[PDB]
Amino acid sequence: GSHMEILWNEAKAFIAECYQELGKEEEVKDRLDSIKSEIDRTGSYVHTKEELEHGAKMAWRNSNRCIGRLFWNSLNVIDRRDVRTKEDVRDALFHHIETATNNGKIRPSITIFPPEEKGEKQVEIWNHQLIRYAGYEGERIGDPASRSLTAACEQLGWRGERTDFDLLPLIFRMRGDEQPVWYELPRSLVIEVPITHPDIEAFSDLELKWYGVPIISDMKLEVGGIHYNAAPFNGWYMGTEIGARNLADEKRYDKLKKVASVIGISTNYNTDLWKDQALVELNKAVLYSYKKQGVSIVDHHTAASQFKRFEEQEEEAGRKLTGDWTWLIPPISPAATHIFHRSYDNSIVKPNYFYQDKPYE
Amino acid sequence: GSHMEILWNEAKAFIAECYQELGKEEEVKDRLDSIKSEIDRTGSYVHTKEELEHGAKMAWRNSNRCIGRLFWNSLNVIDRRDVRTKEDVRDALFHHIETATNNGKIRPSITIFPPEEKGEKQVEIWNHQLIRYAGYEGERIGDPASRSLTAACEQLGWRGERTDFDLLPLIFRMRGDEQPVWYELPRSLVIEVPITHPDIEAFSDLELKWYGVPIISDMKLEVGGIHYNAAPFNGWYMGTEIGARNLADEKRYDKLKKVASVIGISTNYNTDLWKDQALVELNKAVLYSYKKQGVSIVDHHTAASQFKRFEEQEEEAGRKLTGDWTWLIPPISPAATHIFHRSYDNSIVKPNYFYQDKPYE
Ligand code: HEM
Ligand code: HEM
Ligand SMILES: Nc1nc2c(c(=O)[nH]1)N[C@@H](CNc1ccc(C(=O)N[C@@H](CCC(=O)O)C(=O)O)cc1)CN2
Ligand SMILES: Nc1nc2c(c(=O)[nH]1)N[C@@H](CNc1ccc(C(=O)N[C@@H](CCC(=O)O)C(=O)O)cc1)CN2
Ligand SMILES: NC(=[NH2+])NCCC[C@H](N)C(=O)O
Ligand SMILES: NC(=[NH2+])NCCC[C@H](N)C(=O)O
Repeated sequence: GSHMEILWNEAKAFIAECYQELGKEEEVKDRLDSIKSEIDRTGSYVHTKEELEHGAKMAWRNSNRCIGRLFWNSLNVIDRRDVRTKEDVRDALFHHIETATNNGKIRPSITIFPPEEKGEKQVEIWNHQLIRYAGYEGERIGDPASRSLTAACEQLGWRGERTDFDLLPLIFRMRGDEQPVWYELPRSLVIEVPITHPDIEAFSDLELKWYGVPIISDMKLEVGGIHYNAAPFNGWYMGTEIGARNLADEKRYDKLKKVASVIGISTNYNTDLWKDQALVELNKAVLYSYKKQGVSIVDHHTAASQFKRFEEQEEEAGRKLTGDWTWLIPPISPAATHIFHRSYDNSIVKPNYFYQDKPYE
Repeated sequence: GSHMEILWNEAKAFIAECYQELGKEEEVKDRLDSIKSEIDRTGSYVHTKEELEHGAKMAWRNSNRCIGRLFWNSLNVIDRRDVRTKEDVRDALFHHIETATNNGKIRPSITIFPPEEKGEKQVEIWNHQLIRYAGYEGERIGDPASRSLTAACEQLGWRGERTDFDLLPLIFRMRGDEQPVWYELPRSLVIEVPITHPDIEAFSDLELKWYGVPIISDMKLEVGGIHYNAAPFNGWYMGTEIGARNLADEKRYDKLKKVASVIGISTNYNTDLWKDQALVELNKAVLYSYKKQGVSIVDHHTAASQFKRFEEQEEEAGRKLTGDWTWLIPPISPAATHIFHRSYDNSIVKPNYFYQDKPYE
């Protein structure tokens, strides 16, 4: 009924905009007629290799919360709409990790899995990120942010060693199955970086480490009415995501007091700004460590400078800029970046990546 | 017409809410009848000493952009609705600086001047803050943020020494005068704090200083339909306002590179996070210097902790909390405070302080 109507309206808007940017404005008429016939025949339509490649790229370009958008057009799109089995999905996820890692020289990539047909999913990825650490709760072990997913993996037969850095398994559900399946990640495929400091030798005593590639696997890619619920993507890390959030937040690894102790400063007074000094050294340490191991990473000052060039290029291309200031500003020294000193329109423009309900909560 | 209607509607809402908090719910009926008779007779109404005192307090409590709201009920309200001459306004502004400074032990205060009667102002303060530094532009001298006001003061006969820290004069306009008048601030009345560091001796070479009390003098206080366009207020500084903004912003004093040089670190690479380290030391220096001189100041961690207790007390009192996250989060280490990790409703609740158009721009 109204589902076939919304699908056709978003398809008309996408094909026109997509082909206008690709320099194929005259091919819009014939393509839109074939799509109308396909929606009436099947109830959906299949994108061409050029369409979803540019659709995933436009989706990144429209991602309000992303500071790394300057590199939108260099996205490596892997088409895996041919997957049928759980082994095919596993192989595709393993391949994504390998090719995106690229021995440290991270390539921004996205793997496109089959979309939803009649509202129901073909492949459903439960992982927040393909590579992530487990969390347990006596006292707190691991990543608190992963507690509910870890509990879901354990209810399926998986069991972790209970260290602070247990790699979660790949957990996904195929159409036809009531429950998901899990696969342990091969250690050779996952690059991890131990955290050391350039000047302070004692920093290694903290025994901190983090994985190299952030691969968000639970967001829905929407391209012209077509819902790609399973479409894992990755860029490289901005240092602050690890040193100012993952390892610093009270509800995460909460390492600021321990960092303050190894760098030789007191945790006695708020006025001494020990949390600030600890944040600076931990963040300097993360950038140094990744660089030493040859794993791509960017600092917040360089990332903001790259983002300014994105703002300039969008105005030069004639497109409106959309952004979410609350997410674009870095968690440390935001006022030292141009982002803090300007405003952004938080309007949602399609194609884009959206949040979807967690099947384990 | 509609002006007498809006005035009566806001008066009804204020008196009911004001007396409900003061425990005088039965006195609402008789007071509202006297106010109706006054609006029909004069076209406005005069607040009692208890009314505007609590009105200014509620206005601070409703200030979305303020982190120091825990101390709302301790506000020192000075009633200067009796001022008639330029000398009376000058004496009142001089007195506000003196009593608010209180030899360093800063008292949060507000001076209430006569409100607008028929849309026209009785006293119009041009200063953004009662104590502020001049700005000129060859090269840049002083505070760039004060350029337009400094130009306005110079067009009136004032002339500064052209140092980086010239105190702007008090500049205000009386009803009946086409142009404003100016008065130079006596040096004895203005407390200034030289910036030194606790561990780094060379920090004094930067010759940085700032004034002790931030007295915002260009905002409009609105209490029950009555517009107090001239109502200067002050609290004490949160360290970051000086060390992370006033002395750090590129469009302000822009001292980060100079700070990095005196603390012995290189400005070569973004990855070394020199801006972050410079921010930490400059901010540690500001807190130390004010404390050494006995001038009240608060760090961002303690201020956020005080603000959390405000959130708790408002829920315990039965009032809805309103806030502007973009302004409540500190400019350095925001993720180390609870503010960053929650949401706030940015709804405007009256009584409040509002921005008004600048008469010099
Ligand atoms: C090239 C390197 C990249 C960098 C430096 C970068 C950086 C960032 C940062 C700092 C955030 C905030 C993360 C957080 O606070 O949790 C973010 C969010 C986001 N990024 Fe990017 N990104 C990159 C690539 C990508 C790619 C390849 C895509 C899409 C194809 C993308 C899509 C998004 C989206 C949708 C969000 C929001 C996620 C959420 O709401 O949780 N990013 N990015
Ligand atoms: C007791 C100490 C106080 C502290 C620690 C405090 C702190 C702050 C801070 C950090 C800001 C942001 C300033 C900026 O970024 O420019 C602010 C804004 C503000 N404060 Fe407070 N404050 C205090 C007292 C007061 C008082 C006494 C009033 C009112 C009677 C008040 C009214 C406001 C308002 C209206 C704003 C917004 C100003 C604007 O929009 O430019 N504050 N305060
Ligand atoms: N303490 C304090 N904080 C501040 C400033 C300050 O002087 N003091 N100055 C500010 C600089 N000016 C603004 C004002 C408003 C907004 C703003 O509103 N921004 C978002 C809102 C985004 C969103 O809702 O997603 C936007 O992009 O439109 C941004 C910068 C920022 N924060
Ligand atoms: N990089 C990055 N930035 C972040 C988060 C992140 O994970 N990554 N996590 C965020 C924590 N969660 C939120 C999400 C939205 C809002 C938000 O919307 N806040 C304002 C908006 C205020 C206003 O408009 O004035 C509010 O108070 O309602 C606040 C915190 C904040 N910023
Ligand atoms: N740089 C990126 N693409 N980040 C995506 C989100 C990663 C998340 N913030 C993390 O710390 O794991
Ligand atoms: N703590 C306060 N009451 N601040 C009011 C604003 C002061 C302004 N931010 C300044 O740096 O001068």
